[PDB]
Amino acid sequence: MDSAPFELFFMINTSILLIFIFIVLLIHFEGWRI
Amino acid sequence: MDSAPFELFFMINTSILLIFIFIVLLIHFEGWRI
Amino acid sequence: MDSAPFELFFMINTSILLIFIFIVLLIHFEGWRI
Repeated sequence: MDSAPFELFFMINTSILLIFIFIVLLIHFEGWRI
Repeated sequence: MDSAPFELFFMINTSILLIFIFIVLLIHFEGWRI
Repeated sequence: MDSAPFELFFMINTSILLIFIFIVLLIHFEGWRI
């Protein structure tokens, strides 16, 4: 009945996750299908 | 000889992952692959 | 002056991420670059 601490964890994570997830996807399509 | 606690870990993990993996992928293709 | 608990966090996190990131790249090269 409390998502105070869990929120931050999911927040900070989303950053590093989105960064790698997006970064990888970008390159993969930026010309990584040699 | 007990995978009670280990099960949940693998459950919540695969879930959160599959969510972002699919969700992020959907958007990236829905018009976010700039 | 203690990175005991912080280490695991960075470990489990990097792991799950590296897994999805690598896994994707693997397949793409395993025969998904049609």
